[PDB]
Amino acid sequence: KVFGRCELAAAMKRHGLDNYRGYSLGNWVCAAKFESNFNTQATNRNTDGSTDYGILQINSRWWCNDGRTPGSRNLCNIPCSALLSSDITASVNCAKKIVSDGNGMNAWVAWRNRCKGTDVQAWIRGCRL
Ligand SMILES: C[C@@H](O)CN1CCN(CC(=O)O)CCN(CC(=O)O)CCN(CC(=O)O)CC1
Ligand SMILES: C[C@@H](O)CN1CCN(CC(=O)O)CCN(CC(=O)O)CCN(CC(=O)O)CC1
Ligand SMILES: [Cl-]
Ligand SMILES: [Cl-]
Ligand SMILES: [Cl-]
Ligand SMILES: [Cl-]
Ligand SMILES: [Gd]
Repeated sequence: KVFGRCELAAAMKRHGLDNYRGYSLGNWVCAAKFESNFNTQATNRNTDGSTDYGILQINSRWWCNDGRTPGSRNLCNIPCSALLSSDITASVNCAKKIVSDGNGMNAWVAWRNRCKGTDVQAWIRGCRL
């Protein structure tokens, strides 16, 4: 599923991501835009053999199980395919765990390089939230 900007903002807000760990909703929408272009089915292989999945490109090295990242963890206790669903519940609940691990949103490289330090409210501008 490819979400519309405001559609995703509303879904993230409903799942309690807005202001989670101090990160306003625009931060999450911006991250999602550059990580997956709002596409829940996005997948990308990393140089070490792990793969990133879903709207927030969650890594199989530590967070989900994809059966092909030998030696990895599954801290969100979910198959990585659950992160590709049209329903973002799984991606949101797992993202909450990641952003809580100590390094906040810096876990998402695209957020650090393209969202951090910018007008992130612009990402939810115009939406009826
Ligand atoms: C809770 C998260 O921290 C889990 N973590 C996610 C990724 N971490 C992020 C970080 O620790 O900043 C980077 C690597 N991490 C370095 C370290 O922990 O010293 C080793 C593996 N960790 C071991 C552990 O944490 O018990 C498991 C997965
Ligand atoms: C193996 C290293 O991870 C050891 N670690 C070095 C510093 N860590 C780095 C990091 O976790 O990325 C930062 C703080 N760390 C957060 C956490 O771990 O949850 C708390 C204490 N840790 C507990 C543990 O690790 O079991 C002990 C020392
Ligand atoms: Cl695996
Ligand atoms: Cl949803
Ligand atoms: Cl933080
Ligand atoms: Cl915002
Ligand atoms: Gd860690």
